[PDB]
Amino acid sequence: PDLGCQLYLHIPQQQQEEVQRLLMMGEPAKGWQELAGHLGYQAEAVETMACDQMPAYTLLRNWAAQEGNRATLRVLEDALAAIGREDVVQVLSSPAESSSVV
Repeated sequence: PDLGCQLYLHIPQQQQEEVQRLLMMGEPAKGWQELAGHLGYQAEAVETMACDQMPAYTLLRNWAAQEGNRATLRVLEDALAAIGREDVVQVLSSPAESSSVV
């Protein structure tokens, strides 16, 4: 049961890499530009991070680094959820374990 509160930004390496790979999944995105602009990223910025190899990590890093606020991963899950990305949310927020043997 949920009584306390799992780690949002302090998520486990498993969940961390899981999301990073998800965004860069083999499947071609269907709205990368709209995302960059929507977030408020300049053409120079989007092109900068894009050039790198780890855009997911660089994006979240530069974000919290530049913002230096108390913003958490929730900012991404929400900003993205607005587009209607439930698939990624399901893979990232998979269901818990069961009691039965199988």
